[PDB]
Amino acid sequence: DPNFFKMVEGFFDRGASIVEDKLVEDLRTRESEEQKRNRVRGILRIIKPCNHVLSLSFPIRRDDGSWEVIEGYRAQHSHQRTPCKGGIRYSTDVSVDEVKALASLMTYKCAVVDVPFGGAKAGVKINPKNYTDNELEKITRRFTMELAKKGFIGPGIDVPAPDMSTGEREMSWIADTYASTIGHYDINAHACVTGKPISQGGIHGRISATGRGVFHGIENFINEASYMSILGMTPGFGDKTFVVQGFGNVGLHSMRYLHRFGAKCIAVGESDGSIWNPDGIDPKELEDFKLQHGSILGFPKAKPYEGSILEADCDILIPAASEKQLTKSNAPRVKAKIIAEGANGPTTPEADKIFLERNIMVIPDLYLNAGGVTVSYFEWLKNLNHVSYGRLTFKYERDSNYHLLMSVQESLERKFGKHGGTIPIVPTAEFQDRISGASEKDIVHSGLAYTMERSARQIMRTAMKYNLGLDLRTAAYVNAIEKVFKVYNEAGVTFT
Amino acid sequence: DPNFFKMVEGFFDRGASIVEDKLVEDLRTRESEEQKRNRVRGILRIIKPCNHVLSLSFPIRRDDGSWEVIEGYRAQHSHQRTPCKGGIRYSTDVSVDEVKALASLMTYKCAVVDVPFGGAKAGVKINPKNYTDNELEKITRRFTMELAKKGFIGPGIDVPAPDMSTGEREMSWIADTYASTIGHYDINAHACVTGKPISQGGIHGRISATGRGVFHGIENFINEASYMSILGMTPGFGDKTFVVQGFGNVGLHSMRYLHRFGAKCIAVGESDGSIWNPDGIDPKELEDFKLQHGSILGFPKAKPYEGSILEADCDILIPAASEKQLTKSNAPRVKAKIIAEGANGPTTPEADKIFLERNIMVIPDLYLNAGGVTVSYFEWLKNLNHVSYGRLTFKYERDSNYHLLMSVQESLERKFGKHGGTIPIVPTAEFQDRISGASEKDIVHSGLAYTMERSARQIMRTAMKYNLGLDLRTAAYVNAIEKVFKVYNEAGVTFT
Amino acid sequence: DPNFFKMVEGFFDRGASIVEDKLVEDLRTRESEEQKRNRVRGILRIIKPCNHVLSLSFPIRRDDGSWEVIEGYRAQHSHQRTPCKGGIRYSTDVSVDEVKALASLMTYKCAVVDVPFGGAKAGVKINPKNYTDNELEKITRRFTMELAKKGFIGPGIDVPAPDMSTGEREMSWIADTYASTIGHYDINAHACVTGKPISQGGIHGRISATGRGVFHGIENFINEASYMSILGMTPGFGDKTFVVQGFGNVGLHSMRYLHRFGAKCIAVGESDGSIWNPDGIDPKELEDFKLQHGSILGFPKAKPYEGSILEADCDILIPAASEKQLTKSNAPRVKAKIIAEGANGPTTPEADKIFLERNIMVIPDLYLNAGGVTVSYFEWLKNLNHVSYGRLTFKYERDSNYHLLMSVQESLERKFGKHGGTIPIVPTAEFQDRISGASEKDIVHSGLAYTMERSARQIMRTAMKYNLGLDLRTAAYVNAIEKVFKVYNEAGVTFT
Ligand SMILES: Nc1ncnc2c1ncn2[C@@H]1O[C@H](COP(=O)(O)OP(=O)(O)O)[C@@H](O)[C@H]1O
Ligand SMILES: Nc1ncnc2c1ncn2[C@@H]1O[C@H](COP(=O)(O)OP(=O)(O)O)[C@@H](O)[C@H]1O
Ligand SMILES: Nc1ncnc2c1ncn2[C@@H]1O[C@H](COP(=O)(O)OP(=O)(O)O)[C@@H](O)[C@H]1O
Repeated sequence: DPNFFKMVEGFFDRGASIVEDKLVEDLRTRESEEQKRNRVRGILRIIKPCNHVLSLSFPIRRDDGSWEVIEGYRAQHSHQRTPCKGGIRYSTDVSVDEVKALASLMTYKCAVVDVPFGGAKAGVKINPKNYTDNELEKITRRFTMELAKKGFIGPGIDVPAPDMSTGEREMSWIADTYASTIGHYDINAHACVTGKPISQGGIHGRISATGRGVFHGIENFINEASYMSILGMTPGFGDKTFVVQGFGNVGLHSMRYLHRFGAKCIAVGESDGSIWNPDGIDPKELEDFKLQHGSILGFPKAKPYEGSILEADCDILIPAASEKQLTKSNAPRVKAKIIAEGANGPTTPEADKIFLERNIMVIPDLYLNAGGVTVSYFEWLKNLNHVSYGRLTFKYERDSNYHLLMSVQESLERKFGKHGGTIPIVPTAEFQDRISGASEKDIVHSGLAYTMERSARQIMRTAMKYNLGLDLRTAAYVNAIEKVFKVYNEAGVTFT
Repeated sequence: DPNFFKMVEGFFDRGASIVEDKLVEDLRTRESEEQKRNRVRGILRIIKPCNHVLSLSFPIRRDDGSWEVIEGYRAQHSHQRTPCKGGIRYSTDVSVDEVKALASLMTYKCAVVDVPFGGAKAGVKINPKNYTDNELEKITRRFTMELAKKGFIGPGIDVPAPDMSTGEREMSWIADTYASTIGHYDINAHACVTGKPISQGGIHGRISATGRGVFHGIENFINEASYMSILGMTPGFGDKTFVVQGFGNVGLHSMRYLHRFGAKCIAVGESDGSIWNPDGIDPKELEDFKLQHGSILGFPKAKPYEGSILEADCDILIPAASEKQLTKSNAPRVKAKIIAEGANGPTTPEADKIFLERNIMVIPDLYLNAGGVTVSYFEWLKNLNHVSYGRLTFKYERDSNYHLLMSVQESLERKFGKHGGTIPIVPTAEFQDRISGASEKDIVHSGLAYTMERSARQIMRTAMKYNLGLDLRTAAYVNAIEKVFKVYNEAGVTFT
Repeated sequence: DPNFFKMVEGFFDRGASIVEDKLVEDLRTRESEEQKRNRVRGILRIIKPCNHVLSLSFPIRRDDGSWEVIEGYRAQHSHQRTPCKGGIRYSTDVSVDEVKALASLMTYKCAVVDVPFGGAKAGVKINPKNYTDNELEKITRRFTMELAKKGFIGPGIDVPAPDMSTGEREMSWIADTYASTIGHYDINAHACVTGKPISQGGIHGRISATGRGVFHGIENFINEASYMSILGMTPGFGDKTFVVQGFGNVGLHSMRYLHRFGAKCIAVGESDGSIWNPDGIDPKELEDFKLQHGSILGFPKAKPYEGSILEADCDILIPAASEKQLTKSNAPRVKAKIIAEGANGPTTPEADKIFLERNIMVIPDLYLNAGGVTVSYFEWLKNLNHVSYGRLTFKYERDSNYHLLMSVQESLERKFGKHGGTIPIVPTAEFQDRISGASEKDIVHSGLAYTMERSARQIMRTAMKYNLGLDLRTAAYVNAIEKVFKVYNEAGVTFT
């Protein structure tokens, strides 16, 4: 199994090529100049590599009193879009080649979901389990400082974020260190980082954001007849049955929402075992179980499978966990017709081939798990707007709505001598519940959905237009390289 | 035959251990807290490693019209002293690790000649021969820009400089780019980088700098009985005889000054051959002959020697060129008693150990080729002062001098009738030729000398203290670790 | 005894009036407009009170893990002159009114010595002796932050300093915290505060400063026939004798320097007891004595003398010490002809009247103890300059000197047929010692003594203009009001 970097690289060179051709001819051959426009495919040669990587070595005083000098790095892939966005990862297993990779992935991912950020990612060679809360904070702060002092943390230059090794606490600090130091005078200092506590300016609905993203990623394709007939789906007996590998945030939620709308979870499988039950498995039962005690292992109304649900017979297989989990090997032996990448790179470029041979719809990481990002965009904005979404409008709207009903009602009662005979002025229970409890989350969620939909379509289209099949991935990376390109091209280089 | 980095790192660790002890006891034992002060040695763990290193990719459109991304990096070793100082190198061999290493050397080298800058170094993976004057420029400039936007160029942050691969022409572009871009509003924009054209704000006497440095460097030890006895030197008959390896800038000047003061140059080898002549060689002659034609090859009044001049018989051997020229191999076969490192790292750690074992004094890169830097500091200051050293005082002092003389003359004529009898009022020829041709260069040269001398003693003292002998190099690394440490200590780290 | 506030306020109001008149008629009645110029004495109404005063309550987390708020202030008296200057006091008994008063003094004191800074002062209601080194640091840093966020610390705004209750360790932190936060980009961030360690950018000669000041103050006057006659001094038998309350910093150096030049110390006190001996006491010997063990008490070659030495028959009494030590009480009983205020407000107002009636020449704190301040202003520049005074000239000068001698020589020789018969070329032993050991302190000391002089002369003149006598104080306060007024006057207010 190749390393994340070789993979992305590949992916990019793949979609690069594909593009090239088209990218010149029916996209800009009305003003052709010595067809030395083919030569402008240098742009893509620029777009490939990370423009800036900062590596650091900064001390901290451990509680005990002894000094230690921590290493870390943050890589900014592309600044085609001014604020670079990307998380920070605290783990002994970080490498400047990894962060370069993952930064690479972000730049493209964003483009996919039309989030105006450049890819970037950081990593600190540290194991959080070996440091005290106190120590951690010391580290993150001093990381924020150097990061800022050289241009790799600013609300206009590079807005970091958490990764499954870091949390809101850290972000919060990052935000606060910045705001009370370098960014003392920036009226948007709290925009420097996203994924922060609501108290510290976070945005409601961050949690469920990646999860819901998955959901809408699958949904949008499931509901297309054209793809759901090259598979033989969108049923009328079994409806839909899925499987999730990885009961960590994303998974959970993905199970929660996928189940809240028909589908029936039939397997779940963490980094400690599995579960199985071709009758179904409730989200709010398994959740609670996972919470009350240790793992999901030994859960009633379910029988313990051995290994990794990846093969379990179902319609929708969702890999919401570790890297490379679907390889050349097991690739053929997967009974699912739909693979939803609820995690970065959970399928190899060997596995792709395969799933492609045997009509398998692989819904990209590069798209499916970009729900978090999409909301992180919003968080940013929120910060810039200095107001919770809706704070001014929810009441106005609510009124506008009762008027618009009340008008119906009046006008209809004018076609019958009465003054209260008809009653349109009543919203549908669900509507009343919506308006009653209108909150930021809602707007977000919506904004989320709308992005995911409009992006799916984009993907589709840019798949049909290059006649790729179920090669949703390369369709995507292509779609992205086009975008990123367009920007670079409509300007220049040092003659931008 | 190690590598520049293992070397320096070794040199540090060496001097770091030699100091630890006496860095606690006798330097701060009359305040002692739990003797957990020996745990403060973590200041040295902090020093060791470059704190920041930026690595970038950046395009340029060659003159044919094709695009090409270029790769480079700048590493700032320390920030103990605010404006990091260090050169830029343009060569296809540059490696992060090399830069990191050189940077490392600059911090220490600066401490050695009390120059307030922190070690830095840059390198662009390019081969200037393959680019046109117009492309090179393009390249520098964009380099500057990115280097600026991320805090690696700035009159108060990092101040680059040339290297054997780069020249005042580039430095002048760096400057202007900077001035006219990010530094448009800085009243000291031109201080962003030294080693630039007089026209652009250079400092008279930049050229001869490094060379003169090397000359004094030697001189100051060659005039100290003590050392010159260990060797059996400061002779009556032969006086002194020396050879230089590398007729580049530094090697040329060295030979020029060393000669002007007695010393006979017997051999001089370049990259393309050598020259020999136990009668002597004249600098001007062998200078004009290296200018009128190509190389120094086929020079009259001098037979051609085969190979290096490193083994020629002579008193003073001076390596003014490539890296690791003196290794464990040829070490034992050198006839010279004094090796003056007129370049960085031209002697391996193994070679040192030999040289010591056979009583050979090796005047450390760290110190000897620190002339350049020394004069760069001045340049910097020259720019801050916004005036050419002496512009205001020259004439005033000249006057003050004739008024001195004039008084002696009146006061000596009032011990003898007359009113013009005795004439002291006349300056010695020399004097008159130094007053009449006063210039910035003279102030820079003197300031240079003073710093070499003062340092020299410093070294000498720190060698005798730690009973070293002719290990002038580890004295000096010690002397530097001990300066860099003080600063750090006299503040702290996060609580600095 | 009144409070420092109501005293200064008084001293101002006294000079203020004494100026008003003359500060119209012979200093501007050429242009005269309506004679409503008398109404422009509102400038002094402005000059009297402190423009701004920041109070603040910050927290720190005491080693033991608790949480406590600290209170502190910083009052900027005037800004007539850009960078406010003034120290930081750490003590439970600091009151806004006190700093305010003290700030007020600085702004005139500076004027006196021609030091371009406005008067400021800060206090922190804290007793060091109750905090650990660590805790102190936390406190002095937070302070620096909050002080910088609101414009009360800044190299061009307000440059703090140390005060009896603080040291260079703290000033070093204050500097560092600024330079690493808010002032990250200021290429003069270490000019934010003075008094700091050499290793942190301090100036050489800061600890002999206030002492050498005192000296020069007294020396300047003692060598002025005029005064020295109204007294009856500048003797031929008993040359000069002196006493010095207080043996602290300033007293000690005072004694040292005055001694070194002929005077004979004939009594030294201290907050324990006193000494005595009409044959003379050596500075070195007492100094060491003080050091070796506890306090000056029980010093050989001298007999204890109950009380204070303020009465002890001398020639020159020096009050280096505590406040209000010479009151209406003892004031007539004082054998001394000249009182040199080594500290702030030693004498009362009452006492002044008396010493005036009985022809005493009190040299005002406002001037006498301004030597510290003066240097200080150099330390500031030092930072702002980025080079140790003399670093480029020492050698150049050395040389020029020798050339000077050498010409005198040669010239003289050419009035006698021999090439080495006359030997001027040899400095005086002193001269050679000054040339050999040149250093920054020399330039600093010089500069101090030229400020002292020039300002003594100014005070005199200003006292013979307003026919004041041996009222040196007011004469000073006046000299200062004048200065500070002229700045204001030659601009305006809102239309300044
Ligand atoms: N990461 C990206 N890289 C390049 N282009 C992008 C990226 N994200 C968004 N874009 C482009 O920005 C353009 C202008 O924004 P617009 O379409 O008006 O708003 P929205 O991006 O929210 O749909 C869009 O045409 C979109 O294709
Ligand atoms: N690179 C350095 N690291 C640590 N200390 C240094 C360094 N360079 C100079 N110093 C120290 O800075 C101190 C303060 O400067 P000073 O001695 O007044 O001027 P100069 O350094 O030109 O002699 C000196 O005592 C010197 O030892
Ligand atoms: N604090 C002050 N307030 C008002 N005037 C001042 C102050 N300090 C200095 N001055 C004035 O500034 C003027 C201009 O400076 P100058 O005399 O050339 O240099 P220097 O002040 O070092 O003697 C002087 O005439 C001096 O009287």
